[PDB]
Order: sequence, then C-alpha cells, then structure tokens
Amino acid sequence: LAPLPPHVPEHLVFDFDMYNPSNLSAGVQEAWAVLQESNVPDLVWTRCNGGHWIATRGQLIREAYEDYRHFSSECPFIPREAGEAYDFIPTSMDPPEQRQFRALANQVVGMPVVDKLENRIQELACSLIESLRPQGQCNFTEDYAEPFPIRIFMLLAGLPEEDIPHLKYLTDQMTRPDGSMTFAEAKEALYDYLIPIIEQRRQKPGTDAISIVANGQVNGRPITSDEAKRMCGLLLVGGLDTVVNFLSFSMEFLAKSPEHRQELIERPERIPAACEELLRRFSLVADGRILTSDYEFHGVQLKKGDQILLPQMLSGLDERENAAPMHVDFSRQKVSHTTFGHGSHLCLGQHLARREIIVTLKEWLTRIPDFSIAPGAQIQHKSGIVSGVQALPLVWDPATTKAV
Ligand code: HEM
Ligand SMILES: CN(C)c1cccc2c(S(=O)(=O)NCCCCCCCCNC(=O)[C@]34C[C@H]5C[C@H](C[C@H](C5)C3)C4)cccc12
Ligand SMILES: [K+]
Repeated sequence: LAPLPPHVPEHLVFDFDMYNPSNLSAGVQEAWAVLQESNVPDLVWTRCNGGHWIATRGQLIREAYEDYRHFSSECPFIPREAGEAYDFIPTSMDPPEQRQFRALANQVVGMPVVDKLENRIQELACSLIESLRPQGQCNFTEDYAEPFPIRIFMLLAGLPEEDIPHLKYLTDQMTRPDGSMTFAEAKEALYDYLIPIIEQRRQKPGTDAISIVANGQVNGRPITSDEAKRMCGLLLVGGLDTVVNFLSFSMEFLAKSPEHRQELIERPERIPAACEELLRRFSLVADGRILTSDYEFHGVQLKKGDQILLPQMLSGLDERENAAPMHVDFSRQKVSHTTFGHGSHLCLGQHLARREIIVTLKEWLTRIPDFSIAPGAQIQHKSGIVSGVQALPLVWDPATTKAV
C-alpha cells in the first residue's frame, strides 16, 4: 500500500487491487463489480499499485474518456512506470495530434478492410475448429483462441507464417508479464522485430498494413520510421489478448449455459445481438488516464499527475446502465457498454473484433453444438489491464458433431 496523498480524503479509500482483486475465484467481472456496491462512491482512491483513482460508474467513465484535456493518455497504464515507458501510437497520444495517426491506423483495420477479410476469417476459424472437432476435447484458450487473431494479423500485415511462433513469444512477453522483464524491455524486444520490417517496406512498399502505415502521411508530412514502428506495435498487440480472452469468457459462459447455447443453435440470426450482449457482460479492458492539471471532478479534488483507472469493463456492468447487469439476455433492447472504450480512442479494431467473435460463434456452434467444461475442471480467471481466462478445458462427444 502506497501512502495516502494528503489531498485524498479518507472516506474515498477503497484498496481495490486491479491485478489481484479479492473474490477473483468468483469470476473477474464479479470481482470488479464489488466497486459498484451501494456503499462505494462513484469515484474512489485505492492505495494498491502505487495509488490511483478508479471511476466506478459508467457516467464518470464515459465523461473522463471524453475529456482528454484533463484526462490524458500520455500515461494510460497502472502502475505509473508501465504507463510512462508505453509509447504506442495512437494509445499514448492525445488529440489533436492523435487524430491523424488514428486516421492512418483506420485505413488498416477499419470497416472496408474487415468486409474484405470476412471470408479469410471464416476459412481460418473453420480449419482451426475442424482440426479439434474429432478429438472430443481442447483447451479452447490455447488451441483455438490464441492461434486465431495472431493469424488474422499476419494476413493483414503480410508477414510470413513461420514468424508466428517468434511473434507470439514476443507479444506474450509483453502482455502476460511474469516479472522477469520490465515492460520497457519487452517493448524493445518487440520493436527489434518490427524495426527491420519497416525499413524494408519503406524502401520497397507493398500493400500490407505495415507498408500502408510506414509510408503514410500524418499532420502534413511523411510518418517517421519511429512513428510507424510505434503504430505497428499497437496494431499487432491490440487485437491479441483482448480477442483471446474475450472469446474465452464467451465460450466458458456458453459451455456453462446449455440454454443459451440452444438459443443460438435454434436461432443463429441472433448471434450478432448475442455477440453484443456478451461484449457487455464479459467486458474485460481496464486502462486509464493521467490528470493534466488540478481538477474538481464530480465533487472530488484531483491533482495534476494523479492517475485514474477508468475501467472500460465497468460501464456495462453498472446497474444504472443496464438492469440486472450480471444476467445474460440475448434479446436485451438497449445493450449499453464501453467495452471498446469511448471518446477519441474508441477501438479502431471493434469491427474486426465483432467479425472474429461472430464468425467464431457461428462456426463453432455449427460444428460442435454440444460442449461442456471438462468434468472436474474449475475455470481460473486473471485480472489486469486486459482481464482473462487462464485455461479453458472443453469436452464434447464427437458423434454429436459434424464436419462441415
Ligand atoms: C474484444 C476485442 C477488443 C477489445 C475489447 C478492445 C478494446 C479497446 C479499448 C478499450 C480501446 C481504448 C483504449 C484507450 O482508450 O486507452 C481500444 C483501442 C484500440 N484498439 Fe481495440 N479492442 C479489441 C480488439 C481490437 C482489434 C482486433 C484491433 C486490431 C488491431 C484493435 C486495435 C485497436 C487500436 C489500433 C486502438 C487505438 C485507437 C486510438 O488510440 O485511436 N483492437 N481497444
Ligand atoms: C509497481 N510495481 C512493483 C508493480 C505492481 C504490480 C504490477 C507490476 C507490473 S505488471 O507485471 O503487472 N505489468 C502491468 C503492465 C502490463 C502491460 C501490458 C500493456 C500491453 C498491452 N497493450 C496495449 O497497448 C493495449 C492498449 C489498449 C488498451 C488495452 C487493450 C488494447 C487497447 C491493447 C492494452 C509491472 C511492473 C511493476 C508492477
Ligand atoms: K508514456
């Protein structure tokens, strides 16, 4: 526990630990939802992880994400030392500078790009599922979820298949840290892979995402090799652990709820709406901002340089946003959430993520309609900037399946 700064009133202190919440064994979302019990203020201070504010309700979370002038992305991670070394583009920049880097990134992951990849995503999901289907078991996280988005990235970025294991090792080193290296060391190792590929593609550009990025124009002039490197790093990692962990939460729920499975089996047209409801219920990202100046925010004095966690996860779990928030209903009329963020940094990959999810659910339920959590397995959750599932052992009877 970091000593309480003098400006923080005692009555706002709730020592929530975002990397190890108590009651984690009851499910991550549940463990974070304690921040929304009736005696917890809308805005609290925790002494864990260096000390930082947490906005606990959707209204404040949305408002802080809109107000980039007070709530800067310059240092977006807890703890402070990780936010400080983090330099990805555009996640470490504020508007107005961020605006055009965002425009460039959007050329590479936005809607028209997704509509063209739809089928390649489908062929990938199918071959992954078909290879598992006859075995009657998998670790979903390891055998389907992890191989999936890295392979879509390679397709986007025109990178060779043989690179996957190496790239996977580099990204895991950054995003699942075991404490053996600082974030800054993990970032440099990743940059060491990207640096030469950018050089090559600035000299000899093709039509992959890295060529488009490394040769784009920003705020009047050509992008620097440094800026391109910083963008490509985010393009790579931004779609990995979010998608892996999200698919894992989703499949865990479907494995545990035959009634919801059946609903989607009998009514496949509801899969896109079911995807949205799952995005809300199993929301999983929690980053934040640093105060650019002293600022009174909903009655609370915030001090220049204070960090604030603004959990994207919590908005849609908030009773004030969605009634009976822990309950899953695929026919919910107004599914509100900020699972992909809010304000100027609203996830550029959201459209690709939804096709990854929808395609996964469609293809899986079609080939393996009936599945369960392996007998005797207890599912372990992990908590962090991107919360997740440690392992997801699934079982099915292969006779209830069909090759398609
Ligand atoms: C379930 C899947 C996903 C979730 C939950 C998610 C979540 C988020 C969130 C919360 C942010 C805002 C971060 C902030 O404001 O600091 C963000 C931004 C971003 N995401 Fe995603 N994301 C997902 C998938 C993807 C994919 C597949 C890509 C493709 C590479 C991607 C690329 C990006 C990029 C480039 C940004 C930065 C936008 C900017 O700063 O202007 N994301 N995402
Ligand atoms: C102070 N002390 C002692 C400490 C205490 C506790 C833990 C510590 C840790 S730690 O081991 O817990 N590490 C926490 C930092 C994790 C960094 C992962 C970021 C990369 C994912 N990137 C994205 O860009 C994105 C950016 C954006 C949000 C999100 C999803 C997408 C979109 C991709 C993330 C390290 C060091 C010190 C620690
Ligand atoms: K920084």
